[PDB]
Amino acid sequence: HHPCCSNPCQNRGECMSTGFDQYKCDCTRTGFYGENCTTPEFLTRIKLLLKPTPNTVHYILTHFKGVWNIVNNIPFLRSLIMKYVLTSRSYLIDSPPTYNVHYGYKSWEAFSNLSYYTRALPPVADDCPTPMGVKGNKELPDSKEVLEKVLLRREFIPDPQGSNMMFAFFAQHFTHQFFKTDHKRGPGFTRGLGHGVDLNHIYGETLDRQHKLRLFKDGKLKYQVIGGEVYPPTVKDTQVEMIYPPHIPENLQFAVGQEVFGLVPGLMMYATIWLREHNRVCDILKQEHPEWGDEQLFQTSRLILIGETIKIVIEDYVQHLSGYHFKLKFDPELLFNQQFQYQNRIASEFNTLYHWHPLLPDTFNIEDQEYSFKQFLYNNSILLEHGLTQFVESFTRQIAGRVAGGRNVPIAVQAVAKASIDQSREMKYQSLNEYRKRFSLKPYTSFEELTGEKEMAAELKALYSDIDVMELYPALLVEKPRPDAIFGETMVELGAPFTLKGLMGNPICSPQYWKPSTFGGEVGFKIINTASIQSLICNNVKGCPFTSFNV
Amino acid sequence: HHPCCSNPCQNRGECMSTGFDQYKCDCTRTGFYGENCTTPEFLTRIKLLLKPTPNTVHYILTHFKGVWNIVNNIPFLRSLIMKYVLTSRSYLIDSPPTYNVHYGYKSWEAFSNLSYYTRALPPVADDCPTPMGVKGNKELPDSKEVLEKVLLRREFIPDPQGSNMMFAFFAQHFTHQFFKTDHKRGPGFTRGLGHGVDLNHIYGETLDRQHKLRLFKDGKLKYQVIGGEVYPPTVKDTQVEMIYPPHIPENLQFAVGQEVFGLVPGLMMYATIWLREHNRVCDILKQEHPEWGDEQLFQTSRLILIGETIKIVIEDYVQHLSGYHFKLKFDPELLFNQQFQYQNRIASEFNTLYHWHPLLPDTFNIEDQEYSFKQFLYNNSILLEHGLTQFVESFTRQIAGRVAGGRNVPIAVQAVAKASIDQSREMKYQSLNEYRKRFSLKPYTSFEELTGEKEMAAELKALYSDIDVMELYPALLVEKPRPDAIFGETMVELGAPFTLKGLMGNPICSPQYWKPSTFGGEVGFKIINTASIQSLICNNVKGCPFTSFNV
Ligand code: COH
Ligand code: COH
Ligand SMILES: */O=C(/[C])[N][C]1[C](O[C]2[C]([C][O])O[C](*)[C]([N]C([C])=O)[C]2[O])O[C]([C][O])[C](O[C]2O[C]([C][O])[C]([O])[C]([O])[C]2[O])[C]1[O]
Ligand SMILES: *[C@@H]1O[C@H](CO)[C@@H](O[C@@H]2O[C@H](CO)[C@@H](O)[C@H](O)[C@H]2NC(C)=O)[C@H](O)[C@H]1NC(C)=O
Ligand SMILES: *[C@@H]1O[C@H](CO)[C@@H](O[C@@H]2O[C@H](CO)[C@@H](O)[C@H](O)[C@H]2NC(C)=O)[C@H](O)[C@H]1NC(C)=O
Ligand SMILES: CCCCCCCCO[C@@H]1O[C@H](CO)[C@@H](O)[C@H](O)[C@H]1O
Ligand SMILES: *[C@@H]1O[C@H](CO)[C@@H](O)[C@H](O)[C@H]1NC(C)=O
Ligand SMILES: *[C@@H]1O[C@H](CO)[C@@H](O)[C@H](O)[C@H]1NC(C)=O
Ligand SMILES: *[C@@H]1O[C@H](CO)[C@@H](O)[C@H](O)[C@H]1NC(C)=O
Ligand SMILES: C[C@H](COCCO)OCO
Ligand SMILES: C[C@H](COCCO)OCO
Repeated sequence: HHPCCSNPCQNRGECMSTGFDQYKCDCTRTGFYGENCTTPEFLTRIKLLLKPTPNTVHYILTHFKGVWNIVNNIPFLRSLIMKYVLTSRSYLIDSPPTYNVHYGYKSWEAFSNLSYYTRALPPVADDCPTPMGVKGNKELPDSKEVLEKVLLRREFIPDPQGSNMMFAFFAQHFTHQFFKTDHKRGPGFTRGLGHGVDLNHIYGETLDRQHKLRLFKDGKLKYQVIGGEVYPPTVKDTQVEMIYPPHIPENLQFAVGQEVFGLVPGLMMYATIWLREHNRVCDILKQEHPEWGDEQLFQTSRLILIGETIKIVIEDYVQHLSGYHFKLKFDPELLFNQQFQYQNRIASEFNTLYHWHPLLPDTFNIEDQEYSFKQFLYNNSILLEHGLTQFVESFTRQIAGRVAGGRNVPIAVQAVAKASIDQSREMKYQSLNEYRKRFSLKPYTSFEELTGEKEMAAELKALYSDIDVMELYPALLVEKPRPDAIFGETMVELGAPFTLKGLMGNPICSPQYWKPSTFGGEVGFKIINTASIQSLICNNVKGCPFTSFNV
Repeated sequence: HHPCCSNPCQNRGECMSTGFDQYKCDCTRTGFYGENCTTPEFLTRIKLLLKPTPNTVHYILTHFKGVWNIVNNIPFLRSLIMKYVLTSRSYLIDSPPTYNVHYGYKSWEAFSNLSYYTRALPPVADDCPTPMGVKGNKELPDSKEVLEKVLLRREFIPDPQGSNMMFAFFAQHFTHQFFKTDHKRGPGFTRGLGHGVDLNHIYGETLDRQHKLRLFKDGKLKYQVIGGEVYPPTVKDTQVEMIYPPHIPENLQFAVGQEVFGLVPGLMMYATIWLREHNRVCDILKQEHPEWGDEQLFQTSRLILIGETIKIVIEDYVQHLSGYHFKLKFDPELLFNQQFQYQNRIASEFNTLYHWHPLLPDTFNIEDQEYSFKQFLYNNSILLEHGLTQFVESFTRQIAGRVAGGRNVPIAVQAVAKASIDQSREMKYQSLNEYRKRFSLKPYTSFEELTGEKEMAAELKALYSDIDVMELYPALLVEKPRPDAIFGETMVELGAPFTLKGLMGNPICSPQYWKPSTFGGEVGFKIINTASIQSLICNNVKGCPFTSFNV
């Protein structure tokens, strides 16, 4: 078998076979040397001694509220700290990207072919004696058994951070522009060839689809008016393909950028909000530029919405998730004197870690109704019936489920959770502890350490035998959460670098794009730099209801 | 008409219309302010004071040969200066890219759509009152008159820098992997979606084509043996489509990565040399790695050949063109502590400036034969008749034509030269002086200043009337050359940033790729770092004839 099966190279050293039974570690620029890249250089020694752990930094960022209140109001300091946040997270991501599901070594194919998700760790080689390389049993435990024993919800566990359904559906809507797995090809393939925040879930992945969605007057997107309210146009009207069961009535077959967004009225809520926002920004730009044509209105509005999206994701969405007292800032200028690559390739593991199934409630509570999954799925009539204002008011008040801490996956989506496990295995993912090392975390030394409790840990112990072959995805959902938090350490330490890299990597953050003229002048630039989840709702939903990502 | 038609914003300020008759300039980070971005900040004043002209720096780099001999032998010093060369040129190229033929403003469409060449300057708006904006006559002069008066060769003018046919065919072969105009869409579109040095002209642009060219044993490319010599395989054998006239026999339809390389036996010469090189590197890698399969052998060989190509282009090809006594260095590590974007998008103007028609001789002289263009075109029998060794010996000794200085386009390709002019106009290129300003050069203030002589200048004056509406492409070919040089200032000052960006922007130059393990270990890595045009020929051409890019 492949001599690198055991993953012998540490500290980001790269493993290469040098014969049938021999390997060589390439320790270049790792800060370590020796056979397995485990002997630290002197400066590396010092650095390691001084480095606080991720849990320590998390403690600091979530305490001393008085101090952060001062820091937050000293722009120089706020900028200083945010600069540090951006730069330290980014170093963990290979950019230009490297591996993918078919290439455990760098290749022009893996670099150039955008149909692949990229990989933060190379796959376990096909001929390794065990699924995780050399450790563990010949087969991993039955995925249904892992699912039933430690993932399925017994009783709803609410998020102690107060995340609500506005949050849950924003997470789903936002991330499905770049997690678009191409199941015709396989789980390691994506249909999202822009690999980031291009808002294809609003505008369409292809030019053909975009043009069917556009009005070609005033830069705007097509729409329909039902009971005096603006909604996306129909499939019949646009000839845009959408996934809908055959029985859905014509006028409820809403057509939007992302073909799966008819699946859940919570997605169509945001689809409708962002469609209205696009047209609103068209109106503003036309006021500023009576001389502009439809094409420039459309394109400039799209760039503005991309900026608004990134703004909201950082200052509302990530802000909420982080639990930090420090106020995060979206400010491309902070990187202009830093080394940083304005590009991004979506990693398969980023997709996997974002399978936040436990967020989903047992029922969807709108106004005085409590809809089951069966009632809610593919049912845009609920959106029409209640209207956006009531959707916002209701989802803002409904709490979502805790993601870490175990046993909180709703049985309604059990097949999705099992598939997350099965697909990780098909894609030959390395173990939890290999991923922890890859992101500079200490490997767990026991199952009890992983979960922080005894019952689930004993079940995992009997299932997996060795903590070093525990899998990434189930581990994320059973991990001991941070104190009163929605996530554990692994989720945050992998998720944050992928996220900040996907946001800041966008060309609109680069110096030649980040200027008022890109956005039609100071008026457009201001729309981006003042964007918030509250103003998005206030501008586009009748009655300007209060909203936020916490109950 | 568009109020930015006059190109009012200077110093890279960005022009935006603000009503039908008004514009505003965005002076962000230009170092200037004021209505047209012409008022310098104080720092800017200081910089412009201590900034030597490109002609001054050229003088320094092409004199004091004894001093440069010292410098070239002090690795620290050589590195410092090469680092400066790389970084100063870099800043002139927008990366991530901005405009294209259809977008004179930034847009997601121009950013994301790889089928376009990008644009260093936006196109002149469709409704401008003159072709160059507002200056000049309502129509540009007849392109036939420009061609006949100042571009067509009377007597052959040899390159005083001594460039030979090995050089001219290397230029064509190398650049045609990323200048691949998609004529069914238009001159502003490319089929080269890799936008750089990906060696698609050897391996094919698509996976389907690559797989048809590959042997699938030992990592190798398919080949044929004729009279004991290795050549590319046939169209019949591979089912690879190639462009050939109907009268070419089956056995002479060589199939290579780039569909057009059957056009010219000098291109097939290099195609054969590089195919041999790939298979040679496969043999070396297999010796190092008896455990590797075909796929990894093939992929790793490709990365090595990409590295070899960049190495040769910098240290032999650009070295020769430059005329510098300073010894240029291919060393990705020079950029690792610098701000630099590892990506590239091919500019239309980079394609246009590379239409080095005047390089071509009146006849192609191999052994004791002198082939006409009609005899030479599409005639791979010439290659088989003389063999590669004789091709190399002959083309190494045949001098090429001077590109700048005027009246040196061979009549055989007059239609190609006229097309360069016409297609620049179709793509609505701004004027020579706009491009000069765009690349920090002083606008020419007369036709005489442009040409350095009186006769062609007075022709051009009669044709164009105003030096500020002189066109870029014909100006490159008539420009006053540097002393005894192949090119004038404009060609170099535009071509060098585009070139160094296209070379260093490659992912193999990034720190996660530039490691021996990427290239199968220290032996594979050393192939890149010791590559040269001479070694490429020595290893792959019977007899190891001497070669270089000068006669
Ligand atoms: C982030 C939060 C989130 C939420 C709230 C959510 C809510 C819901 C929901 C009802 C509200 C339903 C019925 C589903 C059901 C599904 N989800 Co999610 N999903 C979420 C994150 C994801 C991600 C990430 C993917 C994978 C994307 C890909 O590759 O297509 C996904 C994929 C799926 C798939 C495709 C299965 C596959 O193998 O790719 C189904 C089915 N789902 N999910
Ligand atoms: C750099 C030197 C160079 C040389 C030596 C050279 C040598 C020769 C040669 C005989 C040896 C012949 C018969 C031609 C003839 C042609 N050249 Co060149 N070409 C060169 C650089 C280019 C470039 C660059 C293009 C545009 C490429 C595109 O968009 O495909 C080009 C395009 C062409 C075209 C198509 C026109 C177009 O609009 O693309 C023809 C025909 N030609 N050339
Ligand atoms: O789509 C999949 C999973 N496989 C395709 C393959 O797809 C390529 C993927 C995976 O290799 O990588 C990225 C490539 N994208 C680009 C832009 O290069 C994809 O093309 O493409 C192969 C070749 O096109 C397909 O294999 C073909 O081979 C046979 C011909 O000998 C056919 O009979 C096959 O059915 C198929 O057409 C492969 O299916
Ligand atoms: C490099 O890593 C290998 C593991 O892949 C080390 O070999 C192991 O060493 C431990 C402790 O010394 C033993 O318990 C194992 O039995 C060894 N396994 C194998 C497969 O050899 C090796 O010692 C490391 N090299 C260095 C210099 O530390
Ligand atoms: C890149 O842009 C080109 C030019 O707009 C696109 O080509 C057009 O595609 C539409 C359908 O989407 C066709 O109807 C036109 O015939 C095409 N025009 C030309 C000039 O070729 C191309 O689709 C775009 N590429 C992507 C990936 O969107
Ligand atoms: C919705 C949960 C259905 C579980 C069906 C499979 C039961 C196997 O799971 C068992 O469930 C018990 C009850 O929570 C636990 O006490 C055990 O630790 C667990 O192993
Ligand atoms: C869809 O929602 C409506 C309420 O708008 C509800 O009455 C209906 O039963 C739902 N449909 C299904 C199939 O559950
Ligand atoms: C700016 O340039 C325009 C040319 O369009 C010129 O008319 C005007 O005087 C300039 N303004 C200043 C302040 O120099
Ligand atoms: C092709 O080249 C051969 C020499 O190899 C020459 O004899 C022949 O005439 C050429 N063909 C044409 C059409 O000129
Ligand atoms: C999962 C990740 C957590 O970030 C929180 C701290 O940055 O954010 C969402 O993408
Ligand atoms: C035209 C340009 C000149 O380069 C010389 C660098 O000093 O090179 C093209 O690759």
